[PDB]
Formats: sequence, C-alpha cells, structure tokens
Amino acid sequence: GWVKGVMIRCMLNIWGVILYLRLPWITAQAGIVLTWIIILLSVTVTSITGLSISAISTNGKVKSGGTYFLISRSLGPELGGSIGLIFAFANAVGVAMHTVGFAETVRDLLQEYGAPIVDPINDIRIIGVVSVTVLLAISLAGMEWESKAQVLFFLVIMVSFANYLVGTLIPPSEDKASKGFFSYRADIFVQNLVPDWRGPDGTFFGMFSIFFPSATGILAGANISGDLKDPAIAIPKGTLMAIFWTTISYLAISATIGSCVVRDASGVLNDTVTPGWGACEGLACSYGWNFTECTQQHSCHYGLINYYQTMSMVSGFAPLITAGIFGATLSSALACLVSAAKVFQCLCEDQLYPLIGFFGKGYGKNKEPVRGYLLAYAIAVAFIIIAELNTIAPIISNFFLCSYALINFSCFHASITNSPGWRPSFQYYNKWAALFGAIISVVIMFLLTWWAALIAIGVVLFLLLYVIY
Amino acid sequence: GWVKGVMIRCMLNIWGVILYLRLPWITAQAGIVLTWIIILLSVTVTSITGLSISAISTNGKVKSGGTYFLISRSLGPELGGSIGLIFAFANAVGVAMHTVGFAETVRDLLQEYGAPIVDPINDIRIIGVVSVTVLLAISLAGMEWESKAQVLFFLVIMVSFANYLVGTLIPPSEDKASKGFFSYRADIFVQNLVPDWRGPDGTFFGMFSIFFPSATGILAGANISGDLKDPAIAIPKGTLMAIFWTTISYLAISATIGSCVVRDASGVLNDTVTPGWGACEGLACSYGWNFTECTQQHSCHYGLINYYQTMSMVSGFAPLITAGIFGATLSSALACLVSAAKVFQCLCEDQLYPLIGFFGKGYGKNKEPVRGYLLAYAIAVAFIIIAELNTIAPIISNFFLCSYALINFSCFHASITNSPGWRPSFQYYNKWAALFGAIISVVIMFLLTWWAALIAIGVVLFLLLYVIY
Ligand SMILES: CCCCCCCC/C=C/CCCCCCCC(=O)O[C@@H](COC(=O)CCCCCCCCCCCCCCC)COP(=O)([O-])OCC[N+](C)(C)C
Ligand SMILES: CCCCCCCC/C=C/CCCCCCCC(=O)O[C@@H](COC(=O)CCCCCCCCCCCCCCC)COP(=O)([O-])OCC[N+](C)(C)C
Ligand SMILES: CCCCCCCC/C=C\CCCCCCCC(=O)O[C@@H](COC(=O)CCCCCCCCCCCCCCC)COP(=O)([O-])OCC[N+](C)(C)C
Ligand SMILES: CCCCCCCC/C=C\CCCCCCCC(=O)O[C@@H](COC(=O)CCCCCCCCCCCCCCC)COP(=O)([O-])OCC[N+](C)(C)C
Ligand SMILES: CCCCCCCC/C=C\CCCCCCCC(=O)O[C@@H](COC(=O)CCCCCCCCCCCCCCC)COP(=O)([O-])OCC[N+](C)(C)C
Ligand SMILES: CCCCCCCC/C=C\CCCCCCCC(=O)O[C@@H](COC(=O)CCCCCCCCCCCCCCC)COP(=O)([O-])OCC[N+](C)(C)C
Ligand SMILES: CCCCCCCC/C=C\CCCCCCCC(=O)O[C@@H](COC(=O)CCCCCCCCCCCCCCC)COP(=O)([O-])OCC[N+](C)(C)C
Ligand SMILES: CC(C)CCC[C@@H](C)[C@H]1CC[C@H]2[C@@H]3CC=C4C[C@@H](OC(=O)CCC(=O)O)CC[C@]4(C)[C@H]3CC[C@]12C
Ligand SMILES: CC(C)CCC[C@@H](C)[C@H]1CC[C@H]2[C@@H]3CC=C4C[C@@H](OC(=O)CCC(=O)O)CC[C@]4(C)[C@H]3CC[C@]12C
Ligand SMILES: CCCCCCCCCCCCCCCCCCOC[C@@H](O)COP(=O)(O)OCC[N+](C)(C)C
Ligand SMILES: CCCCCCCCCCCCCCCCCCOC[C@@H](O)COP(=O)(O)OCC[N+](C)(C)C
Ligand SMILES: CCCCCCCCCCCCCCCCCCOC[C@@H](O)COP(=O)(O)OCC[N+](C)(C)C
Ligand SMILES: CCCCCCCCCCCCCCCCCCOC[C@@H](O)COP(=O)(O)OCC[N+](C)(C)C
Ligand SMILES: *[C@@H]1O[C@H](CO)[C@@H](O[C@@H]2O[C@H](CO)[C@@H](O)[C@H](O)[C@H]2NC(C)=O)[C@H](O)[C@H]1NC(C)=O
Ligand SMILES: *[C@@H]1O[C@H](CO)[C@@H](O[C@@H]2O[C@H](CO)[C@@H](O)[C@H](O)[C@H]2NC(C)=O)[C@H](O)[C@H]1NC(C)=O
Ligand SMILES: [Cl-]
Ligand SMILES: [Cl-]
Ligand SMILES: [Cl-]
Ligand SMILES: [Cl-]
Ligand code: NA
Ligand code: NA
Ligand code: NA
Ligand code: NA
Repeated sequence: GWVKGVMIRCMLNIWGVILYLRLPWITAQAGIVLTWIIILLSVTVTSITGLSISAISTNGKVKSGGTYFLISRSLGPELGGSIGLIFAFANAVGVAMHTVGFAETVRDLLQEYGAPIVDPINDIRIIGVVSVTVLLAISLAGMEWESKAQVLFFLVIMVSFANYLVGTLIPPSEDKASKGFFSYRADIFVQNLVPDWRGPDGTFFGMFSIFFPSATGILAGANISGDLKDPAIAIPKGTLMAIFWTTISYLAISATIGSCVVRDASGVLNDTVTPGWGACEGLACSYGWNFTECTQQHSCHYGLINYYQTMSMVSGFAPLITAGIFGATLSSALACLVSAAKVFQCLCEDQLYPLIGFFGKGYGKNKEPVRGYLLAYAIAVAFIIIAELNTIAPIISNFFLCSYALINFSCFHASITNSPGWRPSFQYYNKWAALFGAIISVVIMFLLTWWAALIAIGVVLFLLLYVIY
Repeated sequence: GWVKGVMIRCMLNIWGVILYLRLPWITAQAGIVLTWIIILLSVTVTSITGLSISAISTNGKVKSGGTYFLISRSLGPELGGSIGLIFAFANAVGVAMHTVGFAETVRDLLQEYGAPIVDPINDIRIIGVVSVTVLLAISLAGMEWESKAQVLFFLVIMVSFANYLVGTLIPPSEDKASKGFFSYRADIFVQNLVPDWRGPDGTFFGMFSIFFPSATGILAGANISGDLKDPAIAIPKGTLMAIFWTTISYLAISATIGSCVVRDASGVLNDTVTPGWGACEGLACSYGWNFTECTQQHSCHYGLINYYQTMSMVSGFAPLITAGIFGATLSSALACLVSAAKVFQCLCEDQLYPLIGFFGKGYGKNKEPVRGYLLAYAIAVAFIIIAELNTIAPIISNFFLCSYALINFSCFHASITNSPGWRPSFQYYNKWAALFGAIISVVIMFLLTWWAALIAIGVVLFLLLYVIY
C-alpha cells in the first residue's frame, strides 16, 4: 500500500539523531522563533525536492527501479550519474552520523552507570565502529526480517514521543527542577523565544547545518519503486505526507522543549533558593531555584544549552526515550546504508564512469552489493572516526543539499529543454519551483560552509562534464 | 607592429595604480617572500590565460578584430557571450579603480600643497567623479591623439621607474631617514622578508585580491587584432613579453622597496637617537633613529606599512613619480573604459541577450558606443563612490579572475569536444594547461571572498544557460 509502503518508511528515515539529541540544543541556542525559521527553511528545500521526486515518479511506467534508476531514466544520464554518486556518498556519511548518535547515546548510558570504556570521545569511536560493523553484518545476511523490524521501530518512536509529551505535562520533581525542567511556563517560553549564541557553532547557519539532516530522507520513498501497487499515486502522497508530519513533529518538539526547560541549570540539588534577603538572579529564582554560581561562571552542566540529553530527562520514563533514540538511529542508519549500496551498485551497472564498475558485482542469489556495502561501511567508519555530531552533520547537510539541488535543477533542465522522455503527470510540479529550490539549495550550501560546497560543486561538475565529453 | 602595437599597449594597461600605491604596502604586510609568491601566483593565472588568448588569435583568420568578436567567433555564442559581458563589467569597474587611485594621488598632492576640499575620503570621491567625467568626455570626442598619449604615458612611466631606482640608491637624507628610508641595508631586507599582517586586510589572500588587478590588462593586444599587421605572430609574443616584463618590474620594485624602508617610522625629525643610555627598541636605532614612541603605540604615520606614497618619498624627485602615477592611472582607466564600451557594443549588436540590445547602436561616423560609454561611466561612478582602493580592488580581482577562468575553460571545452572552427596553431597551447588555469582561477576567486565569487559564477551560469536554452 501507500501508507506503510511509503510514508511510514519515509518517516523512519527522516527521524534520526538530531530529533532527540540536538533539536533541544538548537532550540536553546537559537530562539524558538529562529528554530522554527530553520525548520521551515529546511522543509522548503525538502518539499520542493519532494515535488520534483513526485514529478519523476509519475513519469512513464518505469517498473522495478530504485532511486538512481528512476532519476537516470526520467532525466539524463549525465545528470543522473552525478545525482546517484552524490546521493550514495551522502547516504554513506549519514550512516556515520546516525551511528555516531547511537554511540553517543550508548556512551551516555554507560557513563550514567559509571562504567566508561576509555574516555568520552574514544568511547564514542569504539561503540560507533562496533555498531556500524553489526549494522553491516545485518545488512549483508539477515535483512529478511527488516520488513517486520519497521513496525517495531515505528511503534518505539511513537511510544517515545508519547512518553516525552506525558513527562513534559508532569509537574517538576526536585531532580528534574534542579536539572532545569520545571514545566510549561510563559516566562521560560518568552526567555527562549530570543536567540542565545553560546559556542563555536552558535550561528543561524551553524545550527541550520546541524539540523538539516533532520529533514533529509525523502528519497527513501523513491527507491521503494517496484514494490508499490501504484507508484504514480503512492509516491507523492507518501513523500509529502511524511514531510508534513515530520515537520509538525519537529516544530512541536522545538516549541515544547523551549517552553519548559531553562538554558542554564546545575545538576546540584542544593541550589534550591535559601531563605533570606539574597542576591539571587535568573528566571528560575522565581521557582525557588538559585542557579547563580554556574550561570555567571559559565560552568553549568545541565539545562537546554548544556545538556545534550534533555528530552530523556524531561520525559516521565527515561529508558523509553532511549529506546526511541535507538529505534530512530538504527532505522535511519540502516536505510542510509542499504540505500547508498543499492544506488552505487545500480550506478556501476551503467558503464558511465571508468573506475567505479568493480563495485557493481552482486553476490548470492539476490545480487546484493557486497562490494558496495563494504565501500559504504569504509566511508562510514572513516567519518565515524570524527565522532562528533556537530562536525559530521554539516558535511551531510552539504552533500544532501547538493543532491537535492542537483535533482531540482535536473528536473528544471528536462522541463525547459523539453526532453523527449520527460512528460511528468504530477499536478503540483512547476519547473520554476524546481529552479528556485535548486538555487536556494546551492545558496544555503555555500552559506553553511563555502569550501565543502565548492568541493561538492566541483565534484558534480567533474562528473557531469566527464559524462558529457 | 608587435612592439608598439601589441606589447606597449599591453604594458600600459597592465601597469596601473597598485604598482605605485599598494605594492610597497603589500610588500610591507606580506613580506618580500610572500609578495613574490603573490606576484608569481597572479602571473601564473595571467600567463595561462595569455596562452589561451594567443591560441585564440592564431585560430583561423579574423580580419575585423575585437576581443569579444575573436572570443565568440573562435569559442561559440554561449561562452563568448558570457565572457564578453563579464569582461565588460570588469573593465567598467577597472575605470573606477584607476580613477580612484588617480583621485587619491591628487588628494595627497592637495594635502601636501595647499588645502583639502572637504574631507580626505569625500575629496577622493569628488576628484574621482570629476576625473572620470573628463575621461568620458575624452573618450566620446577627442580620441585621435591616442598614439601621442601612448608615447607620453610610456615615457613618463619609464622616467618614473628610472627616477625611483636612482633615488633609491641615493644615501638617505634627514627627512627621508625620518620617514623610514635608509638606502639599501641587509638588516631591513631580512626584517621585511617576513610578514607583518596588520589591519583588517592583513591576509595572504587579502593581499592577493588587492595586488591582482596589477596583473590584469593582458587582453589589450587582442582588442586590436584587426588593426595589426600579422596577429597570429604579433599577439602571442607581444602579450607574453608584456606579461614577462611587467612581472619583472613588479618583482624588482617589491624587492628593492622591501630592502630600503622599515615598516614603522615617524615623520618627526626630532626622533633621532639621543646620545645616552637610552631604551631604543627598533632596528633603525643602529642607523641613529628612535622610532620607539609610535612603534609601541601603533601610531606611526610613515613607513612601508603606514605610508601609501612611500615610493614617491624614497625616490629622488617626487613630482616625476607623481607624473608616472598620473600617466599609468590615466592610460589604464582609458584603456579599460574604451575596452568595456567596445566589447559591450559588439556583444549587444549580436542579439544574444534580450534587453542589452539597446546599448548596441553607435553615434557619429565611426559608430562610437555612446550608450555603452555612458553605461560604463555610470558603473564607474557608482564604484567610485566607494573611495577606498582596498575595497574596489577585491571586486576587480573577482571579476577578472572570473573572466580569465571563463576564457581558459572555453578554450579547453572547444579543444576537448573537437569543435569545428577551433583549430589553434599556437605551439605552446595545451588544453590541460587551460583547464588548470581555469580551475585555479575559480579556486582563487572563491578564496579571496566566497560571496562575490558565488555571484560571479551565478551570473556566468545564468548567461550561459540562457544562451543554451
Ligand atoms: C569541475 C570543477 C573543477 C574540478 C575538476 C576535477 C577534475 C580535474 C581533472 C580533470 C581531468 C580528468 C582526467 C583527464 C585524463 C584522463 C582522460 C579523461 O578523463 O577523458 C577526458 C577528460 O575527462 C574530462 O572531461 C574531465 C572534465 C573535467 C572538467 C573540469 C571543469 C573545471 C571548470 C572550472 C572552470 C569552470 C568555468 C569557470 C568560469 C568562471 C580527456 O580525454 P583526452 O585525454 O583529452 O583524449 C585524448 C587527447 N589527448 C590524450 C591527446 C589529451
Ligand atoms: C550541483 C548542484 C546544484 C546544481 C544547480 C545549481 C544552480 C543552477 C541554476 C541555474 C539557473 C539558471 C537560470 C537561467 C537559465 C534558465 C532560465 C533562463 O533564463 O532561460 C529561459 C529564459 O528566461 C529568461 O531569461 C527570463 C527570466 C526568467 C528565467 C531566468 C530567471 C533566473 C535567472 C538566473 C537566476 C539564478 C542565477 C544563479 C544560478 C545560475 C528560457 O526559457 P523561457 O523563455 O523562460 O521559457 C518560458 C517557458 N514558460 C513559458 C513555460 C514559462
Ligand atoms: C502542532 C503544530 C506545530 C506547532 C505546535 C506547537 C504547539 C505547541 C506550541 C507551543 C506550546 C507552547 C506555548 C504554551 C506554553 C507557554 C505558555 C503556557 O502554556 O503557559 C501556561 C501553561 O500551559 C499548560 O498548562 C498546557 C500548555 C501546553 C499543553 C500541551 C502543549 C501541546 C502539547 C502537544 C504537542 C503539540 C500538539 C501536537 C498534537 C498532535 C502556564 O502559564 P504560567 O506562566 O504558569 O502562568 C503564569 C501564572 N503565574 C505568573 C501566576 C505563575
Ligand atoms: C574533483 C574536484 C574536487 C575535489 C577536490 C578536493 C580538494 C581537496 C582539498 C581540500 C579538502 C579538505 C579541505 C580543507 C579542510 C579544511 C577544514 C577547515 O577548517 O577549513 C577552513 C579554511 O579552509 C579553506 O578555506 C580552504 C578551502 C580549500 C579549497 C578547496 C579546493 C577544492 C575546490 C574544488 C574545485 C572547484 C571548482 C569550482 C567549479 C565551479 C575554514 O576556514 P575559513 O572560514 O576560511 O576561515 C577564515 C576565518 N575568518 C574569516 C573568521 C577570519
Ligand atoms: C630579469 C630580472 C629578474 C629579477 C627581477 C627582480 C630583480 C630585483 C630583485 C632583487 C634586487 C633587490 C633586492 C636585493 C638587493 C637589496 C637587498 C639586499 O640584500 O641589500 C644588500 C644589497 O643591496 C644592493 O644590492 C644595492 C644595489 C642593487 C640594489 C637593487 C638595484 C635594482 C635591482 C632591480 C633592477 C631591475 C631588475 C630588472 C631589470 C629588467 C645591501 O645590504 P648591506 O647592508 O649593504 O649589507 C651589509 C651586510 N653586513 C652588514 C652584514 C656586512
Ligand atoms: C555580469 C556583469 C554584471 C553583473 C555583475 C555582478 C553583479 C554585482 C557586481 C558588483 C557588486 C559586487 C559587490 C558590490 C558591493 C561590495 C560591498 C561594498 O563595497 O559596499 C560599499 C558600498 O559603498 C557605498 O558607500 C555606496 C556606493 C556603492 C556603489 C556600488 C554598489 C553596487 C552597484 C554596482 C554593482 C551592480 C552593477 C550591475 C550592472 C548591471 C562599502 O564598502 P563595504 O564593503 O560596506 O565596507 C568595507 C570597508 N570600508 C567601509 C572601508 C569600505
Ligand atoms: C543572476 C543573478 C545571480 C547573482 C545574484 C545576486 C544576489 C545579490 C545579493 C547580494 C549582493 C550585494 C552584496 C552582498 C553582501 C555584501 C556584504 C557582505 O560583506 O557580506 C558578508 C557575508 O554575507 C554573505 O555571505 C552574503 C551571501 C549572500 C550573497 C550571495 C547570494 C547570491 C548568490 C548568487 C546565486 C548563485 C547560484 C550558483 C552557484 C553555482 C561578508 O562577510 P564575509 O567576511 O565575507 O563572511 C564572513 C564574515 N565574518 C567576518 C563575520 C566571518
Ligand atoms: C535564492 C532565491 C533568490 C532563488 C530565486 C529563484 C528565482 C531565480 C526564480 C524563482 C521563480 C522564478 C520565476 C517563475 C515564473 C516566471 C514566469 C515566466 O513567465 C512565463 O512565461 C510564465 C508565467 C507568466 O505568464 O508570466 C518567466 C520566468 C519567471 C519570471 C521566473 C523567473 C525566475 C524566478 C523568479
Ligand atoms: C610554479 C608552479 C607552482 C606554477 C603553477 C603550476 C603549473 C606550472 C602547472 C600546474 C598544472 C600543470 C599542467 C598540467 C598538465 C599538463 C598536460 C601536459 O600534456 C602534455 O604533456 C601534452 C604533450 C604530450 O605529452 O603529448 C603538458 C603540461 C601541462 C599543460 C602542465 C603544465 C604546467 C602546469 C600548468
Ligand atoms: C521561514 C523561512 C521560510 C518560509 C517559507 C514558509 C513555509 C514554507 C514551508 C514550505 C512550503 C513550501 C512548499 C512549496 C511552495 C512553493 C511551491 C508551490 O507549489 C508549487 C506550485 O506550483 C503548485 O501549484 P501549481 O504549480 O500547479 O499550480 C497549481 C495547480 N492547481 C492548484 C491548479 C491545482
Ligand atoms: C511533540 C512530540 C511530537 C509529537 C507531535 C507530532 C506527532 C508526531 C507526528 C506523528 C503524527 C502521527 C503520524 C502517524 C500517522 C498520522 C497520519 C496518518 O496518515 C493518513 C492515514 O489516514 C492513513 O492510515 P490508514 O490507512 O492506516 O488508516 C488508519 C485507520 N485505521 C485503518 C487504522 C482504522
Ligand atoms: C619573472 C617570472 C615571469 C613569468 C612570466 C612568464 C610569462 C609568459 C612566458 C613569458 C615569455 C615569452 C617568451 C617569448 C615570447 C613568445 C615567443 C614564442 O612565441 C613566438 C610567437 O610569435 C608565436 O609563437 P610561435 O612563434 O610559436 O607561433 C605563432 C603562430 N603561427 C605562426 C604558427 C600561426
Ligand atoms: C581539482 C581542484 C582541486 C582543488 C585545487 C586546489 C586546492 C588548494 C587550495 C587551498 C590553498 C588554500 C589553502 C587555504 C589557505 C589557508 C586558508 C585560510 O583561509 C583564508 C581565505 O579563505 C580567506 O581570506 P580573506 O577572507 O582574508 O580574503 C578577503 C576577505 N576579507 C579580508 C574581507 C575578510
Ligand atoms: C544564590 O547563590 C549564589 C551563588 O553564587 C549566591 O551568590 C554568592 O553569594 C555569596 C554571599 O552569600 C557570595 O559568594 C557572593 O555574595 C555571591 N557570589 C557570586 C559568585 O555571585 C547568592 O547570594 C545566592 N542568593 C540567594 C541567597 O538566593
Ligand atoms: C628611544 O625612544 C624611547 C621612547 O621615547 C625612549 O624611551 C623613553 O625615554 C624617556 C626618557 O627616559 C621616557 O619617555 C621613558 O623612560 C622611555 N619610554 C617611553 C615609553 O617613553 C628612549 O630613551 C629612546 N632612546 C634614545 C633616544 O636613545
Ligand atoms: Cl536526523
Ligand atoms: Cl534523502
Ligand atoms: Cl593596476
Ligand atoms: Cl585583461
Ligand atoms: Na534523517
Ligand atoms: Na529513524
Ligand atoms: Na592593470
Ligand atoms: Na597604465
């Protein structure tokens, strides 16, 4: 069908690490208004790309084809090959991002039980490489039950959302109030409406580059093609509904975490305001909490802007949100891993590039891209060695923005030149909308960082001109 | 011929304002080694572009001449039309830069002799507007004295160079020693071999963006291909010889000004060393001068890094170098203005763009582009309103780097796709050298500043795709 076929597995790929780990932090540094602006600006790009993908899907009656097959048969081989290569690399790095998020969650779990391995960052590296190896092992042999693991992942994420909302509704406990979360309060909402840039990554585009991986994952709907009853109707509805619902979830979580947790807090339970005259400051002082020492000293360990795991603390039952993080990360990383490998294998089936034709060999009876799986695993491990979401996320934002700009401009190019095999039937496709989407995607790509955007653009130009020549 | 027709024409357009006003200051902030590296890196781009230009001039046989005509007939309507518009805009801004340099020289002359008009920056604006109006009046009516003007300008620049080199060897007087000039000394050479990096523009690429317009002007030989004797053998040798000799002049001036003047000095003549047990701190102490007061407070008025007219101070007779600055700036500004107007008119006569076609008609009997002259004058005035050379220069570096990258990549594209017309006979043209030149030009363009490079590439892509579609 369309619901479970497209929208449920597009949500599972869109929801990932930044939903649970960095969205509260983005809402802390930027304002609620600025976080909403970031979310809507990412969703504009992803929705224009979704319209382009819907136009691609409703083009002809292409059967049994992945993302690369659809794009390269509806559009030209010159643009299709570059789109496939950039998309495969972006998914390979997204594997590293989601594995790093899962490893960070496991490392925090280990720390809370007081059993760390070596040290914060190296523990993340070890857990991430072990996780990604287990992910590769599952992807190679044992993916038959991923059709039933999808329901478990979706139900786990739903339970995590419900638990977070229920815990947010609960009035504060002493420990939670000490950690910064009191409750829905107008004063905290007004305080968090305005930006507060507090680090090296504190900037509007610095937070856009970290958030934007939250919006990617719409092309996961494209590679379903061939397992759908009616792609021309299933693909657009599923993709656009998933984009809309994940956008609603991001906005709701941002506006609800910005209205109940203060930016600065100290995990010390003694900071409860002592009776007397006092010189206590801060918004929390009105709720009996004197977090004055850490706020001025800039040595706070908790709060929205300091604690990277505030959704877990706020929720009524912390392990449920940890399970939700595990489900979201292991769904998104697996989807990216088995998307990059399949796109790369299909691309290597087409003798379009000189050196990448070795990775196009299948293994077993399902012709699975074992060589592509190993290359994606190697790239994922290499980017995992970084072991920092705030550094890996800007790379993935750059490469997914490049892929989306490429898709939008390729659709525009096919429309404006009146390509022989480009007669999309999607009602809401406009070539000028696609051009606007590609232009804004490139502008944002250069705005996040200029050198990586230039590298991606140069790679795209090299591939496109090589196929042209 | 090739000497006066081509090489001297390219000489007078390459030699400009940065040679007299900012090269000693670039040598002060970046040191002699990095200034030479900047000069050689700019000359690499300009010589690789000159090889492509020489290949264009030897391709087929064109009798009418003109930069845009040659490039478009040898390379195609799309690439040729993009080049003929970016180059025209770059030449229009070059008029603003050279007029601003002339206005700055006149403002300094007014300050030293007489009284200023309104304000040191507003005086630059007023003098620049008046001088560019006079240049426009000369261009519209009175363009028959050009051979005499070329001879006078070349002779005055030769006299300025000779007088500077003669006064540099002269042992320093009390005033010159106070201002920081101590003839030739190894200690000053060693001290100035290393960077200083003061001010907001202290940067390797910040200095490259200001120096680079000193290397542009290599397209003056191709402008008169029709009016030559044998372009296929005159344009290449003339362009390459002009590039080589101007490179030699820049390297020599940088090396001798680095080894003569200290970075920090005070115009006060009382700053001679007192005969006692003092606390003298600078290198000039060994030469008998005490510049500690301003050097420690960063309030020195003179020196290599503080005085923009130290080249005139060092020389034997300042008025000769003032005349040399006037000649160089006026020759370069006139060449840029007439080249922009003539390229724009020829581009507009070929109906490749919708609205520019209005600036395509000539006036009088020789069909001068009066509308093109007025548009170039308007752009020049708009950029003159910015009365800072260090602000206009990075813009011209960006646009001339874009033009040179476009020419190089257009030649490479015509070579690789085996274009029909494209059959260059130049012995030293290689398509891979052109590709390297285009790539490094784009990389440098983005390294100077990323947003202006992005705007230039966006305009280039817009024009190219408009002609393609
Ligand atoms: C893309 C962005 C930069 C990054 C580039 C990354 C790649 C760089 C490396 C490139 C060299 C690639 C290998 C060449 C050697 C192997 C042969 C081969 O590949 O086939 C062909 C090359 O293949 C191509 O077409 C490459 C095209 C690169 C385009 C780069 C454009 C940069 C524009 C920047 C400015 C844009 C405009 C700016 C305007 C302001 C060559 O075939 P051949 O050998 O000629 O055939 C026989 C002839 N011969 C043997 C006698 C010679
Ligand atoms: C690697 C990942 C990223 C890849 C993509 C990277 C970005 C690539 C972006 C490329 C953008 C290229 C835009 C120009 C070329 C297409 C439009 C055009 O001008 O041709 C058209 C002329 O149209 C006009 O000239 C009138 C003005 C409207 C169109 C141009 C607006 C955008 C201008 C530039 C703005 C962007 C400047 C910066 C970007 C260059 C020809 O067709 P038409 O006559 O319009 O026909 C109308 C048909 N209709 C009647 C059905 C409507
Ligand atoms: C979904 C669309 C995208 C956007 C959605 C964004 C939606 C949310 C956006 C913003 C919510 C944030 C604004 C309200 C918070 C600040 C104001 C406030 O509430 O203050 C009051 C509490 O309010 C309550 O008791 C309940 C409030 C929230 C109920 C649940 C929120 C929706 C949860 C469902 C998830 C969302 C729905 C999804 C459902 C599918 C308390 O005020 P005070 O300061 O204590 O009073 C002062 C008195 N004193 C001074 C005397 C002490
Ligand atoms: C096959 C083709 C491509 C593959 C090539 C791979 C090349 C591999 C090379 C490098 C790969 C690794 C990059 C460096 C990692 C740097 C990390 C870093 O911190 O950088 C820092 C700087 O860094 C730079 O600014 C330099 C950027 C390098 C140029 C990229 C060349 C490739 C373009 C391809 C061709 C294009 C053609 C275009 C066509 C239209 C960021 O710092 P900043 O912000 O500058 O700091 C200023 C601070 N301030 C302002 C506050 C004072
Ligand atoms: C084709 C050209 C290729 C080259 C281009 C670049 C060429 C120019 C490049 C470099 C030349 C300039 C830099 C080196 C010399 C100054 C630095 C120095 O070392 O000071 C020393 C040398 O000083 C002199 O040599 C003075 C006499 C010649 C000065 C230069 C004349 C013009 C050179 C260009 C003419 C035009 C060239 C082009 C014509 C077309 C003096 O120091 P000292 O204190 O006396 O030493 C005492 C040491 N002790 C105290 C320990 C005992
Ligand atoms: C393909 C060819 C056509 C298209 C080309 C691509 C289009 C764009 C082409 C060129 C634009 C490139 C960027 C320009 C702005 C740079 C920033 C700047 O210098 O601001 C200056 C504004 O100076 C003033 O005081 C007001 C006068 C500004 C006149 C120029 C405005 C642009 C108009 C003509 C351009 C459009 C002409 C369009 C013609 C069709 C002030 O300087 P600052 O940086 O703020 O401060 C620096 C420190 N400082 C204070 C000491 C100085
Ligand atoms: C057809 C038309 C196309 C052209 C449209 C014209 C648009 C005209 C819009 C603006 C022109 C006028 C001047 C703009 C700003 C000047 C002021 C300034 O100093 O900016 C500041 C930066 O901020 C930016 O980065 C601006 C970036 C957006 C401009 C590029 C968008 C246009 C791209 C085109 C589309 C391409 C798609 C194609 C790619 C393949 C300078 O800051 P910095 O120092 O440099 O940054 C670091 C500063 N720091 C010191 C704090 C660290
Ligand atoms: C980063 C941001 C600034 C991106 C900017 C995108 C623009 C370059 C695009 C977006 C929508 C485009 C427009 C969409 C619709 C049209 C109408 C079109 O005219 C038609 O022939 C059909 C419509 C009509 O009848 O006018 C001409 C192109 C134009 C103006 C397009 C010009 C280019 C626009 C403004
Ligand atoms: C001093 C340095 C730092 C200046 C900048 C480097 C250039 C001098 C280099 C960089 C890339 C080089 C080019 C890269 C590739 C080629 C292809 C090469 O092709 C051939 O050999 C063609 C003849 C044949 O072998 O059949 C000729 C040299 C050339 C143009 C190179 C010439 C020298 C270039 C421009
Ligand atoms: C906050 C910073 C960003 C602010 C943007 C605000 C929020 C945007 C969130 C994204 C929504 C953007 C979606 C894309 C909108 C532009 C895209 C608009 O949709 C394209 C339109 O073409 C669709 O309509 P058609 O082209 O066919 O014409 C209509 C067909 N009917 C109606 C005749 C049947
Ligand atoms: C703030 C915490 C974030 C939580 C806020 C946002 C809520 C998260 C977003 C989740 C929104 C919900 C997504 C789930 C899908 C909603 C959107 C549903 O999509 C359309 C359905 O009608 C299709 O479903 P079915 O054909 O299965 O019919 C269902 C009815 N029967 C068949 C079972 C009887
Ligand atoms: C100080 C560092 C300097 C860096 C600058 C280097 C600058 C560029 C190289 C410089 C000097 C050039 C040396 C001499 C001038 C070129 C001299 C070589 O060119 C002779 C030209 O007339 C024509 O080239 P050809 O003679 O090979 O053939 C012409 C075309 N037809 C007849 C076959 C059709
Ligand atoms: C096949 C193509 C492959 C790539 C080819 C070449 C790649 C090598 C290029 C990298 C060399 C550059 C290394 C970067 C050096 C350190 C890079 C340090 O970054 C500084 C520059 O990005 C910016 O300089 P500015 O911002 O000062 O310029 C003027 C703007 N202001 C003054 C107004 C602020
Ligand atoms: C709340 O706690 C803060 C912690 O800084 C108190 O601030 C300090 O108070 C003591 C005096 O009793 C001294 O350390 C200084 O007066 C303050 N130092 C700093 C670092 O601010 C504050 O007095 C407390 N206010 C109450 C009682 O609510
Ligand atoms: C070189 O100049 C410095 C700076 O003026 C002199 O050092 C100062 O000497 C006078 C008188 O002793 C006082 O202003 C201070 O004691 C010194 N420092 C400053 C910052 O002024 C130094 O004496 C001079 N050396 C000479 C003339 O040989
Ligand atoms: Cl995510
Ligand atoms: Cl995606
Ligand atoms: Cl110059
Ligand atoms: Cl030039
Ligand atoms: Na995602
Ligand atoms: Na997920
Ligand atoms: Na010049
Ligand atoms: Na000149």
